Amino acid sequence: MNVFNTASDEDIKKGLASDVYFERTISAIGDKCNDLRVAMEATVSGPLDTWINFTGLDEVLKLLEGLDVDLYAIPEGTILFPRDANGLPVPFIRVEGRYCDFGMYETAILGFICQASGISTKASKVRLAAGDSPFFSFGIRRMHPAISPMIDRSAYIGGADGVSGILGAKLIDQDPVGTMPHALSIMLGDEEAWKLTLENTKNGQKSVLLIDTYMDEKFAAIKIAEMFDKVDYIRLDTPSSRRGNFEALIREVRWELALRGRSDIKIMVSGGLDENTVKKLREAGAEAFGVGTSISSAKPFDFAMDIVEVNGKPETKRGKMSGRKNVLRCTSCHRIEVVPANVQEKTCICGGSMQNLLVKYLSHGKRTSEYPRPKEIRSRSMKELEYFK
Amino acid sequence: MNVFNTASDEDIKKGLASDVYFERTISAIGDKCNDLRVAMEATVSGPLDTWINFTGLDEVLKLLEGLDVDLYAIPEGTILFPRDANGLPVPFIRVEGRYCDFGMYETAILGFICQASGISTKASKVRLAAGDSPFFSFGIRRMHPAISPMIDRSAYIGGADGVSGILGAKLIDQDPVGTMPHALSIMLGDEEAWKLTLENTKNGQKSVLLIDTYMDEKFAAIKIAEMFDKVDYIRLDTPSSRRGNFEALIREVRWELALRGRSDIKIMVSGGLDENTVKKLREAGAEAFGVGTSISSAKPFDFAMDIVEVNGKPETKRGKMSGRKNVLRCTSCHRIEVVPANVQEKTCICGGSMQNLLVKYLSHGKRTSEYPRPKEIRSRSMKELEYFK
Amino acid sequence: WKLTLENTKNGQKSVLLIDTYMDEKFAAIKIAEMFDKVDYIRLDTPSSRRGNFEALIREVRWELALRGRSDIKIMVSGGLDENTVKKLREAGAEAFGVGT
Amino acid sequence: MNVFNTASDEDIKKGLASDVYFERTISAIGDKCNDLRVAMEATVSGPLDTWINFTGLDEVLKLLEGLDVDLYAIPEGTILFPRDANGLPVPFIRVEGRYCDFGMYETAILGFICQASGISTKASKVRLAAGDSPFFSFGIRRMHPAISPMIDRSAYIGGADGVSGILGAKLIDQDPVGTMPHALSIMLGDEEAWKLTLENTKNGQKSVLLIDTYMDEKFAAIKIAEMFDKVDYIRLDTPSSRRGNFEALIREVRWELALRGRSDIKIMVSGGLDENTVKKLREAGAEAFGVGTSISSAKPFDFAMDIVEVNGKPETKRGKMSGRKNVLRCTSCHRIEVVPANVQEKTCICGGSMQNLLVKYLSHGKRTSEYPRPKEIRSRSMKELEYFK
Ligand SMILES: [Zn+2]
Ligand SMILES: [Zn+2]
Ligand SMILES: [Zn+2]
Ligand SMILES: [Zn+2]
Ligand SMILES: [Zn+2]
Ligand SMILES: [Zn+2]
Repeated sequence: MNVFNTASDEDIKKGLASDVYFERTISAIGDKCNDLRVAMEATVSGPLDTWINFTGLDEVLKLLEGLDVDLYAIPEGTILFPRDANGLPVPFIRVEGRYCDFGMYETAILGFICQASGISTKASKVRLAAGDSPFFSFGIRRMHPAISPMIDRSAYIGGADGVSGILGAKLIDQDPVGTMPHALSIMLGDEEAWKLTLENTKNGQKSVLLIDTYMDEKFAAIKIAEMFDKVDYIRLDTPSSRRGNFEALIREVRWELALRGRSDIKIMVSGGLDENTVKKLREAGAEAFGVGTSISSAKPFDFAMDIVEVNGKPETKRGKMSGRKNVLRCTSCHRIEVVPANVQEKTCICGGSMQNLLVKYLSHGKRTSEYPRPKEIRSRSMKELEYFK
Repeated sequence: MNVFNTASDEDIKKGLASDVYFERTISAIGDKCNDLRVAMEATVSGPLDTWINFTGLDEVLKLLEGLDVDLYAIPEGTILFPRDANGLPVPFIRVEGRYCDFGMYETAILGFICQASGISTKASKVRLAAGDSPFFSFGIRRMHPAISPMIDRSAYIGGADGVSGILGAKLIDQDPVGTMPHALSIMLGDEEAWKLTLENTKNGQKSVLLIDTYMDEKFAAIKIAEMFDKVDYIRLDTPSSRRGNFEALIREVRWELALRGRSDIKIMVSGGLDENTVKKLREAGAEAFGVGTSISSAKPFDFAMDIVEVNGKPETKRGKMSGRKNVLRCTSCHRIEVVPANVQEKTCICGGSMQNLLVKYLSHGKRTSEYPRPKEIRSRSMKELEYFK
Repeated sequence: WKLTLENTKNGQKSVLLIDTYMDEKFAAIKIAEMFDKVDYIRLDTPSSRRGNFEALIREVRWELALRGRSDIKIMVSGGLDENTVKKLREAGAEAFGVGT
Repeated sequence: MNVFNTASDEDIKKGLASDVYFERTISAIGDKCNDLRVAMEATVSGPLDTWINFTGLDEVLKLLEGLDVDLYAIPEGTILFPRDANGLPVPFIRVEGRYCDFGMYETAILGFICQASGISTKASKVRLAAGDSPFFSFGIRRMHPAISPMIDRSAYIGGADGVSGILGAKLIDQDPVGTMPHALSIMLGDEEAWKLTLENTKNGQKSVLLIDTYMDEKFAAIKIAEMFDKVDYIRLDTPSSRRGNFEALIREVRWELALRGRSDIKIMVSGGLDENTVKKLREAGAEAFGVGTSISSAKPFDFAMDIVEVNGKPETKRGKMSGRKNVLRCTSCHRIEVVPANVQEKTCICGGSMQNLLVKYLSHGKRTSEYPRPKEIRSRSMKELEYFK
């Protein structure tokens, strides 16, 4: 094993990152393993009072590729409610094959979609609040570094314009984002910190000065206004105990800057931000946002996975619906209706037609298509998020 | 890089799992790097209305070992409030050395203690509720598999008697825990599933039959009572929609079993359990608990890290307290009072004496002691948790 | 501040208003290492700057004691209540200005 | 000084009714006084969740007249929100001159507009609730008699049709209003009290009989109906402990009167009335209201006054906006936008144009116009109140 308390890719692929009951159960089944073919579907037990931005499927395919199983799933970036128009639980993925062949991967499969999805969904909420103002994922520091890249990836797919993590940036194929830290002003002083920042930032990227280290934001803004000229943004990461009314403070700063003819200096805010916070601060004048904890710590959706068919016959347990299923969605209004797997489409009068969403990504362990890059996926989410305001 | 969206140990050690601003800032500082020695302390900005079971330090030492820095920290498993008796923020770790030498590790350092601590703290809350009844960590499936081991480790340290993850079990040096899955009853039927379970479980471990797959828990209990004899536990993972009043259902089942002289069959419950849920169900008769999501998804504590001294002089930013500090605790009542680093201890009249808690774990990159194994750490937490009811 | 100190002699205590321009914390440090005959520091901190007045006061008090100037007492004013007074005093405030 | 605990006009004009820090501070400044010219603006720190009916300016002019200062203000009776369309604090008055010349009057200046404004604003709320039914200011008895006239003046300006105070009436140039007191019925009995009341009231004024002294309002109404004929109103000042459901009691009384063909007798109510109470009771049939305590004790708006410019240069403190300013309002929709003092007006597309509201009332201590009488001011408020329902 490795140094830190993590499971390597090798380990998760070997089925070591799972609840032991699986291998012990498969072991007990013995030769019956050769006669037990199943179909399992993942549904959200979790929060049912919100829509979801599905994410984490890419990880699932990396794990099941090579095994003799068929896999169906809703594409990443698809946004929808966990229950259909008639309150039926929506299946996001279906796996078919010999139970003993992939049963041990249930733990990891759920793990890949539960946490990631909560993150991308929360980022989409923030996306709606930020409107045409950009926001960036800044929270990987609140979670274990090992999952640093997946967090920034889902945050990006969910709507984030940029990301701060190096590996996350590499993974989404974008340049990392970053502004000067408080540490710089503490070590060299504001004036030198700002000078150094401006000198180490040339066109192709915007200038950003952190101003809350020592002074009152208002006077820091006036000082910067009459000291430099090539400053695109002023960033306020104002301490909680100093944040009596962040909105009024921002209006005050904006007025003082415009008074000296420097309304060209835009305002960026960060620190304990929410979809709620973002909306208010932007209505107050903030034009850029740094969002961390609320997104990186987003509660995971509670996905469950269970057998829905055995050797071709529909079969489940109490609290679950049997049979393999398809997920139909109206091409015009996005209404959804889950149906038995033998119903490919349904005619409607509303607008357009109802087509299957649960699509096959793996056939006998082989990919059925080239997987989309992160940019393409978030591009899809942004279109999808349109249907939700 | 690796297959999944994770950062390898190699990567986190190279400073790749971090916000880019650090390396870009260190790069900008240049030769000044040789003249900037600092001391940074991690304090909880986070939830201040609860105590905390500190955890994740082991990971921090693995990363800084080998670098020329001194490290002080509160031992893992120590339980205390984020603010002292006088409302002062408590520092959990202090790092000393050339800023440019470890500045990039801030992201990972916070990551190691934020999420882990939330998990161990939540497990301790559950520990208090479970009393003398055992509970096990079953939630790694709700989070990304890569951090599967650290979750079970912190859950164990926080009070969990057992863990389900293979790697988590290996890491704490305990046998994984596991009961038959619903899948087994769906594939082979209850009778065969139970028979197989009993046959594949011999003394050294207790027998546990999952009974909610097909029947009403009450009649499943009666049937099992008059069908087998060597059954130690009956487990109810009763579906949410079937859980009208779990407490009354459990009393009903317990009565029916005692009526047939089988009160020897103990009851275990699992599924959407909390410290609150555990308490109620145990008061109703449950003697074993499976706890997952509430613990594995525990919100991370919001730790922040900032320079508190530069080249020997106290220096911080707005919202932080300058100077290196010690954390004194009364040996008898556990009252805490943070003080300047030059105050090793203080005399008191209450009970005993006040001694420093923030102890040195690294001296010039070398360990100052042999690190405790997980069992020893949770053994410490259990004693510590005594001071909180 | 200089004018205030010069126009205040024993029989009355010295009080410096510190929230006009700086962050209360750094105003406190500056005053600590600039004057000596200062009995009180007064914070009439603006509403929009008052995120957590209690924590701000503890922070200021710590920084002053760190430089051996815990002799400087703290006075607060602005939107105070019986409720506010109690909390702030438990946080270290030793004098209060109560109006509205 | 005088007998009662009050400051005479002489005293307030001498700067004796103020916080001593002003004179002691001005004294300390010495000759610097000759080189310190400033501009101070009064803004509402106070309630920001309600509009305001500005009042008390007349008092301010009486005090500053004769001093070498310029004064700008929003006219009395203007109704608007304390923050503009963009959340900027609105200045209601601006004073220009040598600081030491008027600095001591800050206490009195705020005093004149804080309490008066709360009173006129509350009266306007009542005005909206009373609709086309008249209401009168009856509460000077709840406040110190010395400020008896200003209270009735602001209540009138805010919407009151009449006032009970002698000096208040004289000041607004209206006849005081008054009905027989309970004392009269207690001393002479209801019958004699009513007879005396009717005999001492001739056309030019309406007859009003107080009926709740001894009987149940319902039977008092029947008795009066069949005893007198020239009775215009019946007044119910019903005791709190007897007021189970004032609305139903009023309907009951109104029915009984109409049954005997005396629906000509109108109903007036008084006692613990609010904008809320007035509305309900009028919907129940009350056509006249006596309103005291809720208006006379109206909480004062929290106005603050601070330097916004020094020797021609914009300059303020944290939490305030620097520079002299104008208050522009759309002539058609009343939208408001505060701007720098060098922006007299702004073009808009909505409706009409945006013109300055903050007008000069004093130039070098001389009035720039003849001040409006109370009737003219409330006439303005009533038009202004139209924009608020
Ligand atoms: Zn359709
Ligand atoms: Zn449709
Ligand atoms: Zn002690
Ligand atoms: Zn003690
Ligand atoms: Zn207009
Ligand atoms: Zn308009």
